Amino acid sequence: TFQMFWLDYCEVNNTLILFGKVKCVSAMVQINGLCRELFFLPREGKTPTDIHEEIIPLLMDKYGLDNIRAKPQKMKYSFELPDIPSESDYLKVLLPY
Repeated sequence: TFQMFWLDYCEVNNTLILFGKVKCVSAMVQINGLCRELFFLPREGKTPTDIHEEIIPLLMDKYGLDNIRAKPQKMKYSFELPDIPSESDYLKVLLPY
């Protein structure tokens, strides 16, 4: 396995790059395939499957992606936004960068 000591980073063409030292000489690690984690909060009485039915195809059309990973998941929330309950099932959707 390739071992590096990352200190700093950069962003270009929507990708993340790690700079660091390799046993010691500097190096670069261009990282691809990273994904945004998206959490959809279902409406009262709806299910994460409903969101999967509705917006996953639409995300395929707008982003031109063949398949989008998304799954139901229970996630907690206790922040300043009042309209989101404390504990709910979210549809964690990974939208790749």
